[PDB]
Amino acid sequence: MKVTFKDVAGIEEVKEEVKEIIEYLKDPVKFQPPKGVLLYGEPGVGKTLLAKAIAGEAHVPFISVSGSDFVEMFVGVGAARVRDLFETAKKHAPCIIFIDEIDAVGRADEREQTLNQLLVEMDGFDTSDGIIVIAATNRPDILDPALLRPGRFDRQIFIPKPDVRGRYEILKVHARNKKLAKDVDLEFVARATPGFTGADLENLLNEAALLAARKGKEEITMEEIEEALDRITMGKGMTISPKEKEKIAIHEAGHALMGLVSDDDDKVHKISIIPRGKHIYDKKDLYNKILVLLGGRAAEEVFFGKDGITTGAENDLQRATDLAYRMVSMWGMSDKVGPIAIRRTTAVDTSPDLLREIDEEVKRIITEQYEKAKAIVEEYKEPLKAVVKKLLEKETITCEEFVEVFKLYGIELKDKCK
Amino acid sequence: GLVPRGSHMKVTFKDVAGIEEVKEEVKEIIEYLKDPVKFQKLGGRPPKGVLLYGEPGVGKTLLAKAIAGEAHVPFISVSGSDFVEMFVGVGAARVRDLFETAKKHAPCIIFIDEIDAVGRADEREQTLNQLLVEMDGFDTSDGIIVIAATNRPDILDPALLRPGRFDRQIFIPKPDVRGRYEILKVHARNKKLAKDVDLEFVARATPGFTGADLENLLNEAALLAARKKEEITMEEIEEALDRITMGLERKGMTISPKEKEKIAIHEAGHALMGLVSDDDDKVHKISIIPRGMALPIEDKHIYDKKDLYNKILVLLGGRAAEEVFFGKDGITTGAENDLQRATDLAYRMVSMWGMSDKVGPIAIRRTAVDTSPDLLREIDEEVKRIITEQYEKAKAIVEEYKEPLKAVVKKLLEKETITCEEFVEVFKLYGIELKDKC
Amino acid sequence: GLVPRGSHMKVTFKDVAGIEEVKEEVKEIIEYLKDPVKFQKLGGRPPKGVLLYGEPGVGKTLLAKAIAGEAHVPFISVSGSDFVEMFVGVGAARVRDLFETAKKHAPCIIFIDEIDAVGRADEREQTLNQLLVEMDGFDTSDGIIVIAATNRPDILDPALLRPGRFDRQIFIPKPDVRGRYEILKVHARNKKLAKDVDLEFVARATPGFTGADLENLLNEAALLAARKKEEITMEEIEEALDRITMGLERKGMTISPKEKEKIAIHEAGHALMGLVSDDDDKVHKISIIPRGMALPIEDKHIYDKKDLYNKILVLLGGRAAEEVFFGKDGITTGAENDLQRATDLAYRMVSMWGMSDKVGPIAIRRTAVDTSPDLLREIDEEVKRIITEQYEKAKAIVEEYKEPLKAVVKKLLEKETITCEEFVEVFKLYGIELKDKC
Amino acid sequence: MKVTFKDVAGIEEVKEEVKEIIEYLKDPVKFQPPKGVLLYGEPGVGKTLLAKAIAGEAHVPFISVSGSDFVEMFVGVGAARVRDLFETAKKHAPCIIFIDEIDAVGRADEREQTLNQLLVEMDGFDTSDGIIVIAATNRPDILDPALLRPGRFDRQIFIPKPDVRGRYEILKVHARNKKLAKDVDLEFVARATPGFTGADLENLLNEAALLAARKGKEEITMEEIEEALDRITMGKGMTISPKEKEKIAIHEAGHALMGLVSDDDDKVHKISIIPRGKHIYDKKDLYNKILVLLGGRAAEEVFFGKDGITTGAENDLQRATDLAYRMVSMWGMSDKVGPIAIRRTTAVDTSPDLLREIDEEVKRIITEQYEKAKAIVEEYKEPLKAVVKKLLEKETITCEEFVEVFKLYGIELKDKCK
Ligand SMILES: Nc1ncnc2c1ncn2[C@@H]1O[C@H](COP(=O)(O)OP(=O)(O)O)[C@@H](O)[C@H]1O
Ligand SMILES: Nc1ncnc2c1ncn2[C@@H]1O[C@H](COP(=O)(O)OP(=O)(O)O)[C@@H](O)[C@H]1O
Ligand SMILES: Nc1ncnc2c1ncn2[C@@H]1O[C@H](COP(=O)(O)OP(=O)(O)O)[C@@H](O)[C@H]1O
Ligand SMILES: Nc1ncnc2c1ncn2[C@@H]1O[C@H](COP(=O)(O)OP(=O)(O)O)[C@@H](O)[C@H]1O
Ligand SMILES: [Zn+2]
Ligand SMILES: [Zn+2]
Ligand SMILES: [Zn+2]
Ligand SMILES: [Zn+2]
Repeated sequence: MKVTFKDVAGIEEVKEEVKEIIEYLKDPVKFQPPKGVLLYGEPGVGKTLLAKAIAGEAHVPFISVSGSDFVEMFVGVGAARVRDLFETAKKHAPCIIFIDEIDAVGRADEREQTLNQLLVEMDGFDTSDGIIVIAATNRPDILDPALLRPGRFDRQIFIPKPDVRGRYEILKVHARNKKLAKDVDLEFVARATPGFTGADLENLLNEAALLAARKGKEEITMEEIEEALDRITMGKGMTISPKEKEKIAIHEAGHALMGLVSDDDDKVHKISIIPRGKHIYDKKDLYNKILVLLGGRAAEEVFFGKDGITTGAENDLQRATDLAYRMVSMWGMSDKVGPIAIRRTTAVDTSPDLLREIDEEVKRIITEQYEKAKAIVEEYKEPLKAVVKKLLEKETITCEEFVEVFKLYGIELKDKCK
Repeated sequence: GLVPRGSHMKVTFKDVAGIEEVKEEVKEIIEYLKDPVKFQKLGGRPPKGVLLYGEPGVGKTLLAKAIAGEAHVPFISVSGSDFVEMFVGVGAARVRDLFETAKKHAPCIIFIDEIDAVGRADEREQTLNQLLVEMDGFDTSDGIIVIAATNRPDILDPALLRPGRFDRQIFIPKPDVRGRYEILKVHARNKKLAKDVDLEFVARATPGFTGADLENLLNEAALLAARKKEEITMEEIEEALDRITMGLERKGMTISPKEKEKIAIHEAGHALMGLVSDDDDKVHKISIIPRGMALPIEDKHIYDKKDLYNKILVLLGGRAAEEVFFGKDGITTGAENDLQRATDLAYRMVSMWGMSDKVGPIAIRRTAVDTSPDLLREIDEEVKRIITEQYEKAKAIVEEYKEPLKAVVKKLLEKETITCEEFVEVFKLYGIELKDKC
Repeated sequence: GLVPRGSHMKVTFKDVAGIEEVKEEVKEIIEYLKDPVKFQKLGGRPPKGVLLYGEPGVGKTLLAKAIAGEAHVPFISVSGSDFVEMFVGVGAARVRDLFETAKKHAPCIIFIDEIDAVGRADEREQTLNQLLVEMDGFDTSDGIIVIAATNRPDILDPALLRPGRFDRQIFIPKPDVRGRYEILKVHARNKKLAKDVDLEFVARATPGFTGADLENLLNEAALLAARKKEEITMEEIEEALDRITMGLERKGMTISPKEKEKIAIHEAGHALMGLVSDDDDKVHKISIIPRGMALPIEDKHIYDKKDLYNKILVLLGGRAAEEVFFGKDGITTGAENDLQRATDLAYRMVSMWGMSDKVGPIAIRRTAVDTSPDLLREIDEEVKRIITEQYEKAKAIVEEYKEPLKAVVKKLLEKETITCEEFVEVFKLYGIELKDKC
Repeated sequence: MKVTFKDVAGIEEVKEEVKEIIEYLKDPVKFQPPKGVLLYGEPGVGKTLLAKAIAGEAHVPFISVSGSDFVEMFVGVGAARVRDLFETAKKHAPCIIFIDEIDAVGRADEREQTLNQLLVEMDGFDTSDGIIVIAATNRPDILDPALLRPGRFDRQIFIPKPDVRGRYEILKVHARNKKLAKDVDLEFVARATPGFTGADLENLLNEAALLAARKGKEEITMEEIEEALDRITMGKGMTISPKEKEKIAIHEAGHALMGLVSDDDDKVHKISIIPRGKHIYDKKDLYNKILVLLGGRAAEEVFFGKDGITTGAENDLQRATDLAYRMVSMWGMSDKVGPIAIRRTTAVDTSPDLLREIDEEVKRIITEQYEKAKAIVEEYKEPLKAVVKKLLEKETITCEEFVEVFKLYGIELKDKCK
């Protein structure tokens, strides 16, 4: 029932980020200031596991609760439950309140009261009390922004799906209890499970142990590992085909290329075939953000043609369009429309002609930037092929490695590496 | 100490008929119940809960009892409907008492019929919480298995299906003609019928029947014989069958032969599209028996325009076959579902994924943020273009292969279920080679 | 009798820096606390409650303590967050006990930090009611003053601001470069730094910092010196400043120099429009420091078409300056708010006030009572006409005065804040006379 | 803590109107029949003060409550609170129930139950019980009409902002407690605070006393009065500029002129530069009501041109348009549209062509009447200037004074004076 960082694998950056929280929990008054922390990511990537590991590293109790227990209760219950949860946590401090499925309470009627109670409690406890609240969710896109205001979950962390190195380390962690054979190559398993989560890998090793026992053996052999993987694939886990890997690699490479070419100030992050996940900007910065967002799809079209574009661009595309709309309907960055602003569902009833103008202008912006991105990808198609080769091999490369590959072709790129 | 005491079962796989696949699926559970320590020897965690869902009378409880008997372990049965009167009130037991009584008799099976009675979306809530607590907490390592059963899986509290508690579901389908035949044989053992009857005819004559219905037919025939002379004859079977089938045709859904033909053509069109497409998934078995129940883009992570076009094609295959075989006046409402999905998919391609050239790479997350009528008109025109293009393609494909499809439809109306491989063979007998997607 | 006992404060206006206007505003309260009977000699009722709001670390609690020390009166402090554990439960005090303890020590100050903890829009409700009852009921004539503080004034229960209870609010803004310099001086007294440092550079290098941040910087420098030799040098200050500024730039909003230039141009355009308009209100000071927080036609009773046109002009001034200085690609999202208001205003002029000739004197109270598309088209066309007309006018005005505006922007990026009079002087140095609206 | 009519100033008409209620409260059975009374007006005009004065004149207790205390309560509380309020009032009868912010409960979900409870209680108590319910509100335009049905608040009274005479009398009332100097001219203060409310005047005298004390004096002098007024104006109270006064005077004069010229039966009220605030009609009566409503704006345009029209017409204009709509969509008073009736949000989905016809016809009606009003104002521009001069001087004149000024120009006007 004890958990520590030894049981978590493949997220060294997150461990570094939460080292401060662990130091705080070990001795709060000495440290003093994070209040709340949000963990978001697909199911089975280790959010609850990470919270429990943080709790165990500081040798503090771990209070686990779900939004589901608060959401469905009769009228007036959920708020008193939140308040009593915080009081019981205060009494056992120092401790951690873990709230899984925080989206169940924090969407953007009765749930509203419970949400407000949560906000009150988050703001009320001083740092002297010695509590840290960790929330977890699969749906960060539908969260009430109030939850992220300073003092309330003012620090968010993404837990990504594991790459090959992460998958290998996870397989090591979960192999420890099981008595595997010498022949098994967990590295091969890692390279054979792109798109798996830590939970998927646990289930794979467990099914392999089950099949081994069913065959009366005493050691788990590559036979059973491959059998379990084939079982799951043939009809829980979803694996990425090599063709899919190539498509994703090209999309992400186009994204990074646009990031590294645009006349912007945003820093380009690492390139990986794992899916990705309040300031002032000017018209040009926004055009270039759109460009970056359209880069992956532009690469898809340049390499595979109009019939090869994929759903992987979905997110990106939406954001791009959304941005264009804000540029036209909220920020008056269109000449044809002018410096008029309507949207905040809008507030005033708009005529159809004006909506048609807004739509036409959004299409103009998006298609212009899309042609720009397609042209850029065409110009640098060969260094991009090089990057994609390195990417399909290692599954992930650094922005610095991207720049290096590109200068190998006599191309100097902007120093935007994060 | 109010919970019923567990008892062994006098039922085994010999008493179940027509679901060999389900038997394969539960072989793992039976091996575990025969020897838990062997399973856990390598720290391999086994399954805790298992949900059986299917129409009433298809053999869910029978399957649970048969599993219990194959391992020679006790079988503790309780009904979800009884839970409130069982585990709520002064003097009444608690759910924990059920699980502990099972632990003492371990290895054994706890069977919960009508689990939906407690786990839909009050006191029943208290009982449900007790059950969930026990499922998450209780150390099942001793070798007990919880099997839940329900006829209404569409109204199950998703909390019941979270990992660790009933995280494994199994569908028990209605028996096809061979399955009905085997069930009739199984229940004939006790009745000792007369010589003249050939049960295969009874099977072929009862599409859409469940094992329970065949039981009731044979028992009514034996009763009529007793009321009539030591021997059960075709006369009495035909009388009982006419009675039950007439009584059921009104309330309920019976498979008319015309309905059977329509269904066969629809499913054959689906399968044909699946087997002709360039880049698709693997084709499953073809059958006029419903293939599941509640509890279309999730087989892969990303899809490309071609994969989505081909998915649309498949979805339109059934209607295309209907039109080719029966003409524009013979298309049916059975395609309803399919059609919707197809159209829905097309919409996503145009308004969400920017896979239309005319529309462009614009994306509208969904539902709509005040869109001009011109844009909606463009989206609709493009959706209609895609759908009609794929529909003409599918109609052409069916036209090309109309004769081998007629062959498949005949084999299907006969056997009620065929394999993808049999499909390929029927097609090879017409000098037509199909891709090995089976 | 659980409430904390009141104690005098060792803080006065000498310890507060960079908010001389707030000091003027609270001079009345300090005079009252020095001698209540003098105030009430002519039956002049004084203020009861005072709300201080501003970003965290700008000196709200410091200001309250300084007011308490200037009058030499006790200072009773309590946190809103503590109220529930303070005034709720068996044995716990009551809010009345706080107010009466203050009355006995009168004249004094009750300071309630984080008043938002109790007064947002349960037991906290009970405590809030107790506080309100005391605010309305208690005879403060003895000379006690309640000062509330909050960082989140946008979520305050408006009941807290009704007349008689916290009916007076004061904003404490972030310090400009001069204010930061004075704060650094204040906190230098205790630290005795080395000779080489010129704190003015540190001030200029810390836009958007609060007094607390400057405190933390100087204390970290003194700590590093101790860990390093009796003297604090530029080396250690630069190290600490780099540390804190790097750590803050990520989470939070820091003022880049480009951001500072954009903000300066925006605010300068606002002020220029204000100073050029024919019939407007008086122009306030120009500064790149935010000028308020939550808790555009209310300065007069009635407005005419010209006044509204000029208000629109002002609202569009910032964006017009942005475009003139940076071109169509340099306009920014900072104008967002402004733009909305402008457009909103135009709409009211057309659909609510009948100030359009093309539309006529028709009025649609708001939102809409089934209006034909033709009418919405006319309203939109007229709104666009108004907004673009005023925007071209504003762009022309900025073009005409681009050089003196560059001068103002330079002075602004230097000092971070300037007066309307300094604006007029900068403009007079270019042979341009502006109206005396200061 | 005692209040009477001596503490209220500048509303003799309201005191006359409530004399009957005071007689009722002094001896209810002898009198017998008003049940409820609504006071509406801008904040700080003395609604609560008037209620307390009524309570004190009859020597009866005064039960004060706010809608705000009823509105926010958990489900099922507000109705039991209303019922218990009426029971406690019945026990202490004769008394007054005063409900401030009656709009908080009486708008047009859970609040609905409390509102119904209020209605039940209003209807249930007979006149024998001896209670009077006085409601107060700033937003009479959003009140549920059920509150005004006979037997429930069947008498409404508007409390207007004080004119110069009212402001002077209020300054007298509030000066009594303060020890002013001989030099102070409260009449000058009155003429210097157009658009002030009684509360604004109280605050002015109080700030003046504060400044006097701060300067160590013993008497409040014009210095302090002017200083306090300058303080409030320079950065609580809103004063009307003389240009604003001229605009308002012209608007109100146009209103009155239309009232006195139209072929109607409605009576014209007094003319004042203070803002203003179930029968059968025929098409002509409605056209003339529209005309009157458009008179103020028409005068504004005639005197100051298209760039001088003001927001003061807002109310008027809206009503006019609303009326036109009812004439076209509800009463079939348009030939082009016909005797069709749709609106009661309408009930049946209407085609766009018909909505365009309705809008075009409404515009026709409004513009016709607006040209009519502009022409009338042009014809009588000089007598109107005379009225405006008298109005800027006295701030208020009677309809009879209006007619007199006009006959001084050889113009006989209809005897519509109220
Ligand atoms: N990064 C990881 N490292 C080690 N184990 C993991 C990781 N991710 C998932 N797991 C395993 O998968 C299972 C699910 O983890 P959990 O944290 O509950 O998922 P989530 O928090 O995303 O709901 C756990 O049993 C855990 O051991
Ligand atoms: N597939 C089958 N094979 C053999 N017998 C069956 C089958 N399905 C149903 N039966 C018979 O029908 C009866 C009903 O089975 P049961 O499992 O109780 O129904 P359900 O699972 O729908 O509640 C049993 O007596 C059983 O012997
Ligand atoms: N304007 C200022 N002048 C001098 N010192 C300041 C100023 N603002 C903040 N400080 C210092 O920063 C610290 C925080 O002040 P405090 O009033 O507690 O913050 P807040 O009011 O935001 O809660 C105090 O120790 C104070 O000395
Ligand atoms: N007509 C008036 N005569 C005398 N005093 C007035 C008048 N109007 C307002 N006041 C003063 O203004 C303050 C607010 O009065 P109140 O009746 O509470 O306003 P309302 O009823 O409009 O909310 C009171 O203290 C009162 O003395
Ligand atoms: Zn992308
Ligand atoms: Zn189908
Ligand atoms: Zn602005
Ligand atoms: Zn008017």
